Amino acid sequence: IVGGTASVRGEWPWQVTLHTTSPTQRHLCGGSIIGNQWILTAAHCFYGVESPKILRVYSGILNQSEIKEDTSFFGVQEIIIHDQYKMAESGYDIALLKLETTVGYGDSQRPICLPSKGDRNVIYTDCWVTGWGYRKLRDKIQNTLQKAKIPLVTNEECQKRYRGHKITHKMICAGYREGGKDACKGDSGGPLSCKHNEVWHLVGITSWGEGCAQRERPGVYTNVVEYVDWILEKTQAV
Ligand SMILES: COC(=O)Nc1ccc(-c2cc([C@H](C[C@H]3CCCN(C(C)=O)C3)NC(=O)/C=C/c3cc(Cl)ccc3-n3cnnn3)nnc2Cl)cc1
Repeated sequence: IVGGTASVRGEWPWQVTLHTTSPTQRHLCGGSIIGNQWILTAAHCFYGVESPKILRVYSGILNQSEIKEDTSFFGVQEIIIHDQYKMAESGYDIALLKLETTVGYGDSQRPICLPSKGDRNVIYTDCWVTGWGYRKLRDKIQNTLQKAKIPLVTNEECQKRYRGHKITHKMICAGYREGGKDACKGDSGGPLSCKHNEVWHLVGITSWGEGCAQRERPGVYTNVVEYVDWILEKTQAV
């Protein structure tokens, strides 16, 4: 996160840190708890991930230093990638992780609500991007979960900023015209959380951008409201 501040413990209980154990264990991506055995993340996170057996999901974490050999985690049973996913820049950058065990909800870990299909028209005024990512292009993973309030940007305005790309309605952009606050390397997969009528909604999944927090270069997120039925299809399967 560029131009963000340290989070307080329990501020974002749906945020998880997805680790890989191959070749050595490290933070790979962010993710959001959306159900008791479901993590919603970005499909691009699994480039060269051949098996869910090398994945570890840590919930209820503020600081990466809370994670040692003896810290409990959730194993991943299945990685579900959207069928139309090719690359982050083309959209469909969404995936579900089906956990091996059930998440017990509490003050440190609980699910975030998906946006309402009816709320496709509502304008979110209080949106925050979170993660343990870099605070500039050439940096390292941050120990403390960072947060940054960012304004949403219209599709038309985002399309102007990304000449050469096709900014679809399955993407949602966020950023300041002057830059300074954004997601960066290590934040992808994580949430773009918007508070509307005292309830937080998972409005976006951190996906891509040209550099980090550059002026007139909004961050590009998967527009979660457009995948609610896809999510239900995979999580409510008979
Ligand atoms: C000790 O542990 C560690 O150091 N762990 C560690 C783990 C992963 C990384 C990491 C992650 C990423 C991921 C994609 C990759 C995610 C993992 C899988 N993958 C590939 C290519 O293997 C894609 N992208 C973002 O996080 C956000 C993009 C982004 C998003 C927005 Cl909205 C705006 C601007 C953005 N950006 C523009 N330019 N930069 N950002 N990219 N590079 C690196 Cl090196 C670095 C360190």
